[PDB]
Amino acid sequence: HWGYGKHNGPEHWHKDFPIAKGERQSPVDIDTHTAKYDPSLKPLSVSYDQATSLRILNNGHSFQVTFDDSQDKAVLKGGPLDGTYRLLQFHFHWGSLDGQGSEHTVDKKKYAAELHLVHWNTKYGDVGKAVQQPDGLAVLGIFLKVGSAKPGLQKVVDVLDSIKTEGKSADFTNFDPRGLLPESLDYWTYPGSLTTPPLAECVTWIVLKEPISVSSEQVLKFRKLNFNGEGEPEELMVDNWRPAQPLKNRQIKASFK
Ligand SMILES: Cc1ccccc1-c1ccc(S(N)(=O)=O)cc1
Ligand SMILES: [Zn+2]
Repeated sequence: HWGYGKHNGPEHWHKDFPIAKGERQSPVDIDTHTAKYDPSLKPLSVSYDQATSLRILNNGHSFQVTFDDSQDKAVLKGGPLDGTYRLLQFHFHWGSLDGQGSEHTVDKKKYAAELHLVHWNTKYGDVGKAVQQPDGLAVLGIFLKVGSAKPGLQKVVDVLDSIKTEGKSADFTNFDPRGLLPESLDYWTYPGSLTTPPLAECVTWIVLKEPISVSSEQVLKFRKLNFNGEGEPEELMVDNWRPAQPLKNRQIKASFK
């Protein structure tokens, strides 16, 4: 059904998911001169020391690394958030060439890729319930530019050949997501949505100002993945990003001056 091609891509999604044309859709362009510095915003608290990664999976739209979210082991707190959000999974969006791939943009600039660390609010008990609430999820977004390699990404890229096609998964234990984070936790924040179906308007977005650098060899491995299942015509998993959506009645706030 839905995907990123001409006949099933972002321009078509509203037919099955009418909230695609809603009031708080993501991603958006971050206009840095219009974002308001908010001195009342707290530093982000990222507590990933006890993270337990479980599996890595090709779901036909990205690859994701899933974590044990049955306890408060890897949590996001502080920043614009009230309460505690458990890390469920991370995944990426990327392009066919380095000049596109990110979902959020910064002054209309596109990065080569964007990492999403997906967390849900423990007050709702499970992610399915959280997706039905306006403060249900917090997604930490991190831009990728191409240059030097990111050592903490290498364990991920080295197993991608084992999950080439839709439906494949593998053990992916003892992965430390702290190795994917930039130095600074300075961020922009705004109320938005999931960027893939169901496009639910349940996300507090926290987008880091500082990109991480990854090497061309690392991104090339992303681009060898397939949208298709094994045995179906090969279609490279590239350009799996939704473009910027209308900001409408929203304010983007900055944690930094
Ligand atoms: C939370 C969720 C539940 C069921 C199906 C898809 C999702 C999901 C999670 C994260 C994103 S994003 N790309 O906004 O980080 C999109 C959908
Ligand atoms: Zn995403």
